[PDB]
Amino acid sequence: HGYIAKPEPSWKDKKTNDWVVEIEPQWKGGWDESKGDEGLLATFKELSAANNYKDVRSLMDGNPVYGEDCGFTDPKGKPVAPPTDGTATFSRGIVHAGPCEIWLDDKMVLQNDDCQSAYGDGTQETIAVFKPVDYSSCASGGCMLRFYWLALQRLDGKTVWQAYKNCIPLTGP
Amino acid sequence: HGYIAKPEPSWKDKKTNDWVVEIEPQWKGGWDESKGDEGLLATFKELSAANNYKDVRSLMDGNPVYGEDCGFTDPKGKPVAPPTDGTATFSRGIVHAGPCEIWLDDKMVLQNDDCQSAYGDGTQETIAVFKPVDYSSCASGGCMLRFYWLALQRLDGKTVWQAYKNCIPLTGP
Ligand SMILES: [Cu+2]
Ligand SMILES: [Cu+2]
Repeated sequence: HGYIAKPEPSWKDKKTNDWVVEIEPQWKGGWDESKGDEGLLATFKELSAANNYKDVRSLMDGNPVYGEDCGFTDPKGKPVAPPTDGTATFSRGIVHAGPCEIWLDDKMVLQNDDCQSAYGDGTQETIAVFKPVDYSSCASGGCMLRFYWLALQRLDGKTVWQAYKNCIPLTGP
Repeated sequence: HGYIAKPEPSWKDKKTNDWVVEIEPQWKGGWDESKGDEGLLATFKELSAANNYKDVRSLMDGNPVYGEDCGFTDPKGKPVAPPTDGTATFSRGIVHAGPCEIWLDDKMVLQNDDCQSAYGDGTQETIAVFKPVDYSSCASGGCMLRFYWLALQRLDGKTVWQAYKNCIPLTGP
């Protein structure tokens, strides 16, 4: 659960930290065998190479199983100035395994195969900070930050994928 | 397949009738279970209201799943004078169902839910003519015409959406 809090998104309705969708793993495999995050991430790594995976954005964009574009955030909201310290900040700590990435228009500016282990300490209470994030490519006149996170979890023995997506319009830098 | 031929477009590379993207339907539905172009249009109409649809431009602009702005046409191409007869002419007949629209800068000057039935006869050989089109709003010093068409078709039983986009720079009246 969670959303990018800085820079600050607008909301189609109200603020929520919920996932866009929660679905069965879209690639057949031994997901349910894993007792913990290490196993899930290993399965993801192998099965993604079996399924022509590139990145989370290429996986989700254009496929309605992953739910609506931009999730609960509003791409048409008033654009905000990005942070000046080369970061983005999450609304909470990252407590699920799985890959995440930040895009500024068509440029991927941050990516990790396991955002949980890279940007927080795995607890909810320590706020996750994404870094480095270079906003310098943001077109004058403005650009769209997009966050994508595919959380992998085994929920009482049954593995699910959750898709988290934010769109956050920025002013040019 | 096709492009607005009058007024005359310029091309990033070479003239092409092709679609910008071909994607699965972006709204989950009974596309494949319906019959004929009429079934595609009735599904589109009903799912439109489920998915907050306004118009084709609003669907496509700012969403990379619908591919690059202006498609294969060049917005930095040669400015051309608009037709004097209150029409735009396509490069061929229109042989796929679905909505299309013409814009002059931020003004929508023509929209139809099914360009196939409104502007041609369903065959490639009867040149489609869009009408009525009023070019009188074109700023002195120029405007940009934009054409948007979301084609709906079944390809060996599997429904796809295709995006066609043109931009054509016009001289001012
Ligand atoms: Cu969660
Ligand atoms: Cu075609």
